[PDB]
Amino acid sequence: MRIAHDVTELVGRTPLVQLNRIPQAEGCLGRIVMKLEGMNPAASVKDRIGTHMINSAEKAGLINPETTVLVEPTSGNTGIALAMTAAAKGYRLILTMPETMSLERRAMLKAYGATLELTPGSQGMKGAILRAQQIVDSIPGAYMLQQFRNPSNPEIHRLTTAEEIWQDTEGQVDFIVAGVGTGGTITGVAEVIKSRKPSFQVVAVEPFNSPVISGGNPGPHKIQGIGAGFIPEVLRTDLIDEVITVSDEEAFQFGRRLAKEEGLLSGISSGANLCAAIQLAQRPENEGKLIVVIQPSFGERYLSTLMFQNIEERELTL
Amino acid sequence: MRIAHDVTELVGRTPLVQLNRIPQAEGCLGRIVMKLEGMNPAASVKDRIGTHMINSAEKAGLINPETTVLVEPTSGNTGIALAMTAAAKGYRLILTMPETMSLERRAMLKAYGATLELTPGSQGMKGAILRAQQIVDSIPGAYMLQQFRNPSNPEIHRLTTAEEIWQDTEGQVDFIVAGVGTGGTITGVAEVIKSRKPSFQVVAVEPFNSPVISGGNPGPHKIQGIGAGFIPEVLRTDLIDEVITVSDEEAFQFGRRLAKEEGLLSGISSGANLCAAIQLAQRPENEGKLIVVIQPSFGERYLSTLMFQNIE
Ligand SMILES: *Cc1c(COP(=O)(O)O)cnc(C)c1O
Ligand SMILES: *Cc1c(COP(=O)(O)O)cnc(C)c1O
Repeated sequence: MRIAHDVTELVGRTPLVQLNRIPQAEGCLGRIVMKLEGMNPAASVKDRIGTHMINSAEKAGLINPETTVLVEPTSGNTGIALAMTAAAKGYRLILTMPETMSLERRAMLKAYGATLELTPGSQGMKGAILRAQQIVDSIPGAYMLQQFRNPSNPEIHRLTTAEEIWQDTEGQVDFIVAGVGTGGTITGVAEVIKSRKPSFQVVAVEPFNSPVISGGNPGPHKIQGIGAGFIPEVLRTDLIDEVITVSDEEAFQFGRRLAKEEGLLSGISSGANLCAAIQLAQRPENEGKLIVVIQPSFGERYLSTLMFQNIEERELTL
Repeated sequence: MRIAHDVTELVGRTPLVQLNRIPQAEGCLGRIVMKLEGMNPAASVKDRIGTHMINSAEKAGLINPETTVLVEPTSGNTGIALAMTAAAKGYRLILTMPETMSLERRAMLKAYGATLELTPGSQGMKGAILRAQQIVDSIPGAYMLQQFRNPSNPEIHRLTTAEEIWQDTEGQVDFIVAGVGTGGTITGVAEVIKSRKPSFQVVAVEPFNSPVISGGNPGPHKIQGIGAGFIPEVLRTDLIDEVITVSDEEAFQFGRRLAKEEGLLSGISSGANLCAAIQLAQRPENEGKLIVVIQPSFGERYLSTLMFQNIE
């Protein structure tokens, strides 16, 4: 009988889909397909690390539902993934965040029964991290996921994401194009596929306004999900063949085009990923080559984010 | 290579998941599992009919993306599904709705590039239907999908939803519990499975203040997605064994419990479905029986619509 024990067994195994209009309109020579991480149970790639970081820590005997309080600073999708996972497996979870985070995302975390603690909006993610550290020190048995440093983050991408790409393309994949958040996705795929296919190339994506992997300064940008303004510990920097930078407006416009010309409602990072993949596919040396690009999230979350953001902007003017 | 041509090929094939806390805490004797329609590409059961109603019409040679303007009087998940399908297959799509529609669902429809035609609030759904008819009659080749009347609606559920339930339970399924919106889901499942297993039982769900299938009067309610205030043409009332009515607050509460106790963020109609399933599963005669419950949508959409009306 095909009945899952709980929702955490339903993450990953996401499909590939070809693009029928955008690459053609852009005169692409390479072949672009999208991996739909938006089709995870809670609609983002995170679901893979939300589940595995906890599974890994359980399997190692570090954590237990009856005793361990989970803690993590997070203003993005990892919080949602952890909240779902914790509710499914019976964990108490505390998430810390800046007050600036969308009300929609706060309601999402609370809906899953996560405990929220807000931190000053000016202190950014830095205040959230410091507060998260206190809470772990305050609670015996407590455990910090540390998504940017946790080895089980790239591990799950090695074990699942990479194998799905390898199998579904039957070894034909020539490129991965992936925006870097924690860097877990691109790293796991790079580690596995480069070891089987040395010709396989790895293309990282980051905001133009925060071009840190390219060697520039960190900065404010609007590509939610990528570009944390430092180089994450879990990122295998040695495996990256190229970084492409994408403006906020490019990322947004290609997101609009994915929705309207392909029927793929996606977050802004999907638009960033595609933008970079388009440039890559236009290069003559890449004709006939198979480019896998990640859609990190379904776009409905981002849409309500933009809606609440617009409401707040109009009431804060003058 | 295992690569879909487009997103419409990624619809359905949704998983079953067991519940580990709610039925146990309610002293259930039957076994409850949820079918997660929230895992469709645009996060609702609708994706099946949005795609298939268009697909069926193409194979009948009635429509073509190059010439056909699609039209439907809908504000809800069907609109979203049709908009995704139209965008994926290259169709122009016009959706009509009263001007009293939630901006989140309007925003979603525009995100997919659907054309929206708003109708007066005073006219309700009837005004949207009438305007949709006028648009159709005005445009040569234009085609209305008519979700409540279209036979391809129950068809897709016969061909996919029912087969997935049958196969995934290896024929062991004893009950389907599903709220009725168009009634396509419950009808398609009933038709196929009752044919294969006469003992199999069909339990419909409707709102307490609109108990129309039970034989009552249409009224207002908060269970989004079900209870349209009439019996749809596509619903096969003859195949239903029992109707359970659920209140707004019961549906909402069980929705909350799905989120917090199972990690299954679901719409309010999932809460209503589960509520009915719990009562069913508490009956001694149903001990050990396998109850399949529809989760019609992922709950992010509904949570979002709630918050915007808390500002409106
Ligand atoms: C996590 C995430 C990324 C990047 O994924 P990593 O594995 O963390 O590099 C991109 N976009 C969105 C929306 C995300 O949630
Ligand atoms: C469609 C829908 C239902 C009922 O499905 P039908 O097949 O139309 O009966 C229930 N809830 C929600 C949220 C829906 O979108």
